[PDB]
Amino acid sequence: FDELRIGLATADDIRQWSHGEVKKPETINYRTLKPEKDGLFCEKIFGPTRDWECYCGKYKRVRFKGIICERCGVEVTRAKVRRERMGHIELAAPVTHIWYFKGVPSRLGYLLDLAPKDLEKVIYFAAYMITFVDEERRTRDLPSLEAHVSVERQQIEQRRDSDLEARAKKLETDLAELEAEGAKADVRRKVREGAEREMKQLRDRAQREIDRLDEVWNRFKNLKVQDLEGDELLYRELRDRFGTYFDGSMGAAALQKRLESFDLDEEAERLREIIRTGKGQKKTRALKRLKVVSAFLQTSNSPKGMVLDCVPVIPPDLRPMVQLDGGRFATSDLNDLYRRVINRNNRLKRLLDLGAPEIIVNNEKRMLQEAVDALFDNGRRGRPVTGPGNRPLKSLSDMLKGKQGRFRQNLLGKRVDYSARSVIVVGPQLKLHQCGLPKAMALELFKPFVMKRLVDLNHAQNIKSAKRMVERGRTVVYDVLEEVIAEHPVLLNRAPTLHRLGIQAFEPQLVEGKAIQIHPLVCTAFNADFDGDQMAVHLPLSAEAQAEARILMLSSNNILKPADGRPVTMPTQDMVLGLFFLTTDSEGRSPKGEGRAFGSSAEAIMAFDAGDLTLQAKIDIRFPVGTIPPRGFEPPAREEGEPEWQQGDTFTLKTTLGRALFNELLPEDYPFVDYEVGKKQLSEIVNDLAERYPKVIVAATLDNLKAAGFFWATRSGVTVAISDIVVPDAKKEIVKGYEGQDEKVQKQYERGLITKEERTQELIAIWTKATNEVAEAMNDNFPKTNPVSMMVNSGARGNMMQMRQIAGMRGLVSNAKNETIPRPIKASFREGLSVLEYFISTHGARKGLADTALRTADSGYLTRRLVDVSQDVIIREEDCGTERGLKLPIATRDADGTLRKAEDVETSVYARMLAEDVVIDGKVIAPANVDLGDVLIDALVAHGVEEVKTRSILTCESQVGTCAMCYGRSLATGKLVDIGEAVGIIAAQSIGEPGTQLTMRTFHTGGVAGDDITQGLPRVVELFEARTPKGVAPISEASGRVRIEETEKTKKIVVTPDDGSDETAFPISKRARLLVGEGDHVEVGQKLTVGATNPHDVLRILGQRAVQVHLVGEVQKVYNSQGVSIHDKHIEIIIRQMLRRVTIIESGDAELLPGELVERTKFETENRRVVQEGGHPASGRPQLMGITKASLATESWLSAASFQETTRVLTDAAINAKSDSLIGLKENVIIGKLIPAGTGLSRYRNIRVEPTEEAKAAM
DNA sequence: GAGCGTTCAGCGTTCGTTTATCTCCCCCTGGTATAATGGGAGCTGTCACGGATGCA
DNA sequence: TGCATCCGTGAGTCGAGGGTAATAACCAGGGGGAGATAAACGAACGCTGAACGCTCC
Ligand SMILES: [Mg+2]
Ligand SMILES: [Zn+2]
Ligand SMILES: [Zn+2]
Repeated sequence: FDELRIGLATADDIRQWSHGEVKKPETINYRTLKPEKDGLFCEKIFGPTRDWECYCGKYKRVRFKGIICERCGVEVTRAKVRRERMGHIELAAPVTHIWYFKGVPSRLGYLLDLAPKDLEKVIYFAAYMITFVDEERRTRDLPSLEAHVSVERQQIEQRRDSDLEARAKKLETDLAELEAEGAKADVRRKVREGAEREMKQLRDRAQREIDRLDEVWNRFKNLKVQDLEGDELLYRELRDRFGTYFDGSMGAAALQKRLESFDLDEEAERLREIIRTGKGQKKTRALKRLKVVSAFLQTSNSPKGMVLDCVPVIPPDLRPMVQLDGGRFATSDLNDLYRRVINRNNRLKRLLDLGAPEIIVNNEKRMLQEAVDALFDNGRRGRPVTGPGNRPLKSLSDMLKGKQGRFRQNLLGKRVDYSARSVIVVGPQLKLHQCGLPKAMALELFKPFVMKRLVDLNHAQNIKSAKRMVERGRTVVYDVLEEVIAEHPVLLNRAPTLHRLGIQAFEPQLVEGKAIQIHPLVCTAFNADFDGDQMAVHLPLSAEAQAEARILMLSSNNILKPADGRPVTMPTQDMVLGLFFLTTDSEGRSPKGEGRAFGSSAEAIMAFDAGDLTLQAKIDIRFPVGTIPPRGFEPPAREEGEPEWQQGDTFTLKTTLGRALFNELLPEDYPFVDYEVGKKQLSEIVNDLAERYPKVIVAATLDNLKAAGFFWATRSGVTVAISDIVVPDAKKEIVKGYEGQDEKVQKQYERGLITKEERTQELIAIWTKATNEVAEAMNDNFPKTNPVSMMVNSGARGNMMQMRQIAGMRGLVSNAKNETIPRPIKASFREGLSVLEYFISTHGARKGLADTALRTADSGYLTRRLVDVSQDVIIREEDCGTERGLKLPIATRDADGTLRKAEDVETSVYARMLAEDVVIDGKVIAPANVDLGDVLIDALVAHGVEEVKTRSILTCESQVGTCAMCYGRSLATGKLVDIGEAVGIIAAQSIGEPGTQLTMRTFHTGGVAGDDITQGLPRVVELFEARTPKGVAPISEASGRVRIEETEKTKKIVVTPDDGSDETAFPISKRARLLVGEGDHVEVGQKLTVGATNPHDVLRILGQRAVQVHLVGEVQKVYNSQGVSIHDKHIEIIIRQMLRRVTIIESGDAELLPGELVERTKFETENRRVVQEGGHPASGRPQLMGITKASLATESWLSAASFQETTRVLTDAAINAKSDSLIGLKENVIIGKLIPAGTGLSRYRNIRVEPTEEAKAAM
């Protein structure tokens, strides 16, 4: 397995594969149910239906295999061969592949200079083509053919003379005869009028005969090849009057002749000349055409593969005529489609054999061509072959396409054995690395292991007897089962699996019932609540696989989210509420026994048990040896004339008993914490522990926090009641005052002084102010000790506006299609809405449910496309060779006489390693090649340096993937990233995981469309696809004087650049709403108006570094608007992938095509060779292209095919004949090989293990 | 030797065998002699994006 | 050269489950495999005892 070469299969190649030929539409005898002879399913060609049995019944036995029975010709072998062996159909008349024509023009290519409308006419028997002309003959014998037409021309003139003479005589005779009789007044005039009408008809006929004769002669003189000829009658006149000079034909046979006579090298030369000297769209037509035709000359394969002579047939097992229970049958649709082409081909042979006309044979050839088209791609032309009428028939390409196609349903994602499923429940008594596994569930998973142990322990005699024992479920099995599951991990998994913490290994543990017990800390990583949520269970089998589940995927080595290095295994609903009550100051209750001194922390618990002391009360408490005091307590000490070291001996401390209890959970070396804990400070110490302490201590401490948190949440006494939710007393008055304020506007609208649209905007603003005022009144009313406020202030769950609409008024509600009602909701859910208030509220509620389902769909699509472009980024080098970094602002917005750090320093500059040292006083503070952390960043801001240059993923110069140093330290582990990690897949998941969480839109459009640029997930998708924004704001090229022209038709902005350079004229919309002053200076980087900057022009003018800054900054503001935090390295990896290619312009010396994407590294190599060759280098300019476009233009056709396009990529790969080297990730999942990422690397997988000599010496 | 005692023997003597004849329905093909001479028929509304393809 | 049009592609995740319709119709001939009765050999038996030995008077 080294390369998956693909190309065009020629006619001889198809015959070579075949082990026979299908000659009938027969499938199976209706009575015996056995395959027929020389039809579909035939055993002579495909293989024997039963193992080693032939068709006639001779040679049934297994002995004489590998022979051919002389009776029926069946070769005895295994029945499985039917899945491999394939046949072929011979076609009487050639047909043309539906793929290579009838598609996009990058695959058909205009290889013959014919329009698709032209092709439709010729191959479907509606117009002729002149496949060949004897242009030399025509010149040599020209006077003879000229002599024949000239004498032929004479005859019409002689005939015209006589008919006209008779016409002249006829007019003279009838007028004269009538006038002698004189029967009426005007006999001569009426008949002469009739007579001249007859002359006109004869004269008109004379025009038809001469002009038709003229028309047939002039088509001779334009008898160039590939000339379509629409009029069938005219062709017959050409053909009958003269043969042996022009050769004409119809259909796919004509095309085959044209490709035979093609001289493709000369066509390429003339196409190159047009590219060398051409203008307008004429150059582009030659440019696209060059792409297809050049591929044919370089490749050995001939173009004749377009027109197939023999149709291969799928092996019978892949299109099964399976018996169905109940005596019915089940057949695959390929049989029906294969039946039609066999039927129509067979009839064509009959029609050709006897003498038949052209009309009848053409219709059969037309139907044969249509039948083959339906087989390869049903529905690419007209109506599909519906068969039963209820549904389109499946087709060859239909199996290779879409979400349900072979690629995306049976090669990337398969169903698996040794797997299970069940609902999940919460078990608090578990440890972090433990899960409950139901008895019955585990028994069916571990059935092979239980059977092996049952035999060894002699409870079961043999393998079949062991099988029977477990199926019955005898008592002995359960004892054996607990023995075998121990120390054997199982991989839990929830269904959406957005990010890599979706799959986590656990140590199983048997539990009765039928629901998987799970650990409450790990819920948010799975995103699992306990409404009802089935979770799949997989079992790792081999020694390598289960080793991976213990080390890599365990649930205790995954404390930190890889997105931003934030804790994920301390959720907050109950635990955080408990700890908040436990560590809070007095006055939360009656602080009994406060302001006293206690002998030891034990004695305080004694006082608490008696009830004198309370848990939340300030007290003086002593402290045993070894407990570190606060960091600010280290300089001060007790009063003594001697030096003292209070850091690890006795010390009193002003605190509360609860804080003393809480600290005992933390490890002994940890300094004391004396403040109320909340949620933010709680997350901090878990993050602090993960940095400075080993992994085992972090996992153990969380369990202590879980137990203490749950215990005190019970004792905290949070509840809900009708008297707990207290409505603001002031509220009623506040609402009435606004109503009176409102009503004057209503009054002054009745008199017509204000338009309704202006009134709606002014009322919404008035109501919005009202909601804030009643919120403030309510916030003041509530006491800090009540339940509802306590569980929001603590950060447990909920938000302020949610609490507002339970007690205070809900406020304005968004009407359908983003409008506001003028009459907001005045009642609270406690007070109970009215009927009409409830109806209007539904408009927003249902819309939110429908929209949320859509955002999941789009976020899933965004993640999938991101993964393709972001793969092939693997850490494959310890350290890069280079010095180029990126300059980031550590500190900004510094008020006068003080230094203020940057607001987003964590996501931006943390966990990066300095490209070069930093000197401010002439001395290095932070040396180079040191990753930045809390301590180092503090050093730099204290000394006052305002920027830093950190090495980063963009400027990495690694020939394969990215080095470890440029990526900097990872975030899920807090150490330098390991070699072989797949940073690419990690980055894609991190961007896509909070996509569902975004859900942001303009609150109200205001009645204007286009003023507000795309927000949220559409904006993210727009940024990553390189799409020009909906609201586009132009960019200044350089300095100069700018001014505005307010033309009536449309607005306009014209800027006169300084230094005499060429004028530049910018257009704008009529509602431009610009902001720059008139006749004033402009700079290079500013944007002229409000909107969203176009990423392409920022690349064009500013530079590659600037567009990197722009893209990372733009997408981050979407995320930071909500509250999610993604470290900039994750963004940077994807943006690195977009800038990789380069667009070549003026491709004279590089010798490849102009104006197509080419990767940067190949461009550099080709230029280096050409200057070595003496030729001047070809230029290139950087080009940014979307994640979709970047993914498709990859070297590996197999990975590209497994992406969105599965026809175009297959079609052009066949033309280009691209051998797929199998290096990569997606394509190594298709074949079943080991992915080059992590343990699959050459370096990690090839190691060897031997003991030491001292180990052998002992035993 | 008497009288009967075991056991090859080759030889008949038809019965053993498999192997040769010979009589029968599904299955395929061909043929009807007034005159008869261009389909029914099922649709249709997502959404954005882009690039080919037509045409003023 | 620009503007107008249509065509192709993609659009989440795991759960639950099995059947679809309609019009000249016949002798007439005749082939071709699928099931029904006498001839070639050798093996059970068959009396043929005959031809050998095994004990007994
Ligand atoms: Mg749920
Ligand atoms: Zn056979
Ligand atoms: Zn590097």
